[PDB]
Amino acid sequence: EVETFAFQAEIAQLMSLIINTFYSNKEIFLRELISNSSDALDKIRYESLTDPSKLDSGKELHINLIPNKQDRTLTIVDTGIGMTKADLINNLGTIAKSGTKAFMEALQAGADISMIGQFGVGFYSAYLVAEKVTVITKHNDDEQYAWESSAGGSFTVRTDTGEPMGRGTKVILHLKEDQTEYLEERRIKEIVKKHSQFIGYPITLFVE
Ligand SMILES: CN1CCc2c3c(n(-c4ccc(C(N)=O)cc4)c2C1)CC(C)(C)CC3=O
Repeated sequence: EVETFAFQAEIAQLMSLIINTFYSNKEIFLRELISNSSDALDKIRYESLTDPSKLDSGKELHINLIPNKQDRTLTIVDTGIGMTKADLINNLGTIAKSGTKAFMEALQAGADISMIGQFGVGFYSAYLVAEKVTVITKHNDDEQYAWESSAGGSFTVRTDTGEPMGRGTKVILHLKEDQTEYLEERRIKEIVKKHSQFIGYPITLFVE
């Protein structure tokens, strides 16, 4: 079964601002998603120091970037801590409400969209380049789920039927028609070098 939910009003407002504002510096979406992955990998790494069995679902801590021109998707995969159903429906949304209000206030005060990560809502920068975002995730304490939203004020959550991940998150960006530059190897390498050169986990850019 597919469950449909309404985003918190502030989040729906944040997504409309990201989709409708004229802002050419869209490339920052990739550093924001890699930062989310890096924070999830730091979390499972730290948890594993007091409970080694937390790595039974996979010892490798890494990030993969996978472009697919046929499907017009850019996927960011990590073997981080993952997210539970509670994280997907409620917990992260609650945390995001306070950051969204502060970010929207900073934008009115003169800040720019690139500062989104300082408010802990950088995941939503995915909507600068994607018309739809699908998030597949598996946390050690829960089942594999698929979250999805094309904005418009709602999102869906379902148990995932696809290939089992072990542990971690996959963020699938269904790119907008005019944002296919983010499927090009040289363009992705350039962005990772500029904004994500010191991430402490191997970043592998897959080729087509
Ligand atoms: C600090 N941020 C707060 C808000 C937030 C959100 C989402 N993440 C999020 C995205 C990816 C990962 C990851 N790669 O493990 C973790 C959290 C975050 C993190 C996704 C989500 C689909 C649950 C939506 C969301 O609000």
